[PDB]
Amino acid sequence: ERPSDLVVNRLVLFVVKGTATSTHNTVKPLILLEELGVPHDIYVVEKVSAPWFSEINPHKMVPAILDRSPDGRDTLRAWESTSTLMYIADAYDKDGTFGGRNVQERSEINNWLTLHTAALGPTARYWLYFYKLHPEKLPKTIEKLRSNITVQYDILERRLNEPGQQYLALKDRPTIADIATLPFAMKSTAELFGLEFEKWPKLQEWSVRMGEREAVKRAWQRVAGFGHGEKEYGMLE
Amino acid sequence: SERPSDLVVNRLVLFVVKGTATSTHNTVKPLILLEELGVPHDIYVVEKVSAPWFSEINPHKMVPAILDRSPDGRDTLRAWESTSTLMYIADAYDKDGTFGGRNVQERSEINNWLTLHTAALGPTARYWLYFYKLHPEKLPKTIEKLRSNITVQYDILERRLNEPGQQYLALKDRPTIADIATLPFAMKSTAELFGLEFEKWPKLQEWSVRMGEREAVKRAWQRVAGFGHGEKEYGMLEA
Repeated sequence: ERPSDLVVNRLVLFVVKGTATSTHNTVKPLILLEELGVPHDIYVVEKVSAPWFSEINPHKMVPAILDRSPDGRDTLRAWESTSTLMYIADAYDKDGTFGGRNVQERSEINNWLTLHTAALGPTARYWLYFYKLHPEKLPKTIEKLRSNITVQYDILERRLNEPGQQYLALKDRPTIADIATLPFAMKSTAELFGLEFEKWPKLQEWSVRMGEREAVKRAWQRVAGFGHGEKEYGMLE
Repeated sequence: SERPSDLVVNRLVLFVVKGTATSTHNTVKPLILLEELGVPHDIYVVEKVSAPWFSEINPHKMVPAILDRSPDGRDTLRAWESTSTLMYIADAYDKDGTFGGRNVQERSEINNWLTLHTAALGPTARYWLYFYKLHPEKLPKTIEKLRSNITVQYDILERRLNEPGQQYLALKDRPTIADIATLPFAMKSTAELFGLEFEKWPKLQEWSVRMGEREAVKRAWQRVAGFGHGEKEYGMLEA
């Protein structure tokens, strides 16, 4: 049931129409693609409920990836934003600049990547659901989720207060752990949650340091635009 | 913070708590992989996860956690979050990628199904359990929505295991860290806790039995239940 314009000649990143609250997961793989200069296409999904899309991601959410296998004879897929970061690092980051160069680096990268994937990420996702999408309003649930966000900010703040710890996983450079965390740990997102981001100064300084990277600027610029160009849905450009 | 005198890192040390019906569903995950690969390891039964010395290992103040020697033996490494403990054991000890994946194609699907548990199943189960038992007030509308999300997640796993020759979640041929991560939240006992009839997902049930029949899985479940009930209640157990 695949749309006619869906072809996989290179990495295809699946996104939706760009809004303030539709881009915080899709921007993650886009940042890493921009950091590594990976050739890729953008596919704007009209309906994530469409049967053809569930064959790619059974969880029926963006981001998702279709790409050629290393030998180029088969197609493979990545879904869940953390999984898209793990795939891009595996396939395209051969020097381990963002994925980690050894067991030691990867131990810490996986600690802070998994902490985001298991705690802040899902908590932020449930907060957004109950705050906007759920038919009924449940303030007690929304407040508890907001409370849990501040606990995760406290953990990140502690880490970034350790001597010479410029980034979450490694002291020297940002990794897929930092890319996964940034969209749910920046001033704009903090303000959406109704939090004063200045209460976590080292986390705020970290979010600014990440935001000054050219690949991060390019990612935020592009993700906002998807679906608002001459072509509303389907394969862009 | 000073570590307890009996905490030394001569090999992989897995941090657990005293074995109970409600304390083992995460700690069993790394233990299953350690048993599958025959990795040499010690067991440390943590009395108080609130202890400052333990927060220096895992800032999230939960088990499982790991301390281990670096490959070269110069440094001490750490792994925390159960999914991260599986990643670390696979990286350090699974040289043939028997559970970690042998190529980019295998690892793509392993990381999909692993992360589905880490990001969706695990947090949904944790929030259900929190609102059902731990939260001072009962919020049945929240609990019912989380229970609903569990059935959708069971539907996804069932769909995958209905695909021709798909015997395991990630790979057709063998179980991986994806299967190990998922098993405790997709088995009959857990389904009954959620108030669900597990027979509604027959291929998922068949998969849970297939995983449960593995010798390493049997050994893991026995050992996690026993920790802290031997000759030593807390601290480094004597293998």
